[PDB]
Order: sequence, then structure tokens, then C-alpha cells
Amino acid sequence: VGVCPFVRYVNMMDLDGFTMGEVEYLVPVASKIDKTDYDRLLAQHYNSWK
Amino acid sequence: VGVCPFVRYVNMMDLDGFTMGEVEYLVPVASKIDKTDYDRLLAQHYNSWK
Repeated sequence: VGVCPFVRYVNMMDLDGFTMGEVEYLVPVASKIDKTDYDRLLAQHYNSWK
Repeated sequence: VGVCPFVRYVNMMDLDGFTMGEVEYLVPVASKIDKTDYDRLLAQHYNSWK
């Protein structure tokens, strides 16, 4: 081929080299939503009836 | 035929080989809805009247 035959598809262009993906960038928010849903599930599983 | 006569219909294209279906991908959410309905059924079957 003449060079390494691999071409890289970069998600975000950055001068610092940080190849950032949409998943690891938003982990805390998704985990926060999951924790809120878990709290609601616990509330309706343990404290939902008189 | 010349090759194996089967052609595969992939639901999701992935470079990691994960053939993901719409059912097993959304099991937790459907089970969550079912559990909420079950909680409501228990509430109206045991704690619905004075």
C-alpha cells in the first residue's frame, strides 16, 4: 500500500489528543439517572402502601 | 450453489460482532414496567378500601 493501511475516524477534533467518545463523556449523567430510578424503585417496593 | 446458501439478516451493524436484538436490549425496562404494574395491582388488591 505504501503506508499503514488504516485510516482513523476521530469522533472529536482536539489539539490535546483527547479522543473523546460519546459514551465515556456522559457516564456520570446516565449513572445519575439510573440512581434516581433505583431510588424510586426502592421507594415503591418498600414504602408504597399504608 | 457454490457457497453456503444462507444469507444473514443483521438487525444492528457492529464492528465488535454483537448481534443485538430489540428484545434482549430492552428487557430491563419492560420488566420495570411489569413490576410497577404488579405493585399497583398489589396496592389495589390489598390496600384499596377503607
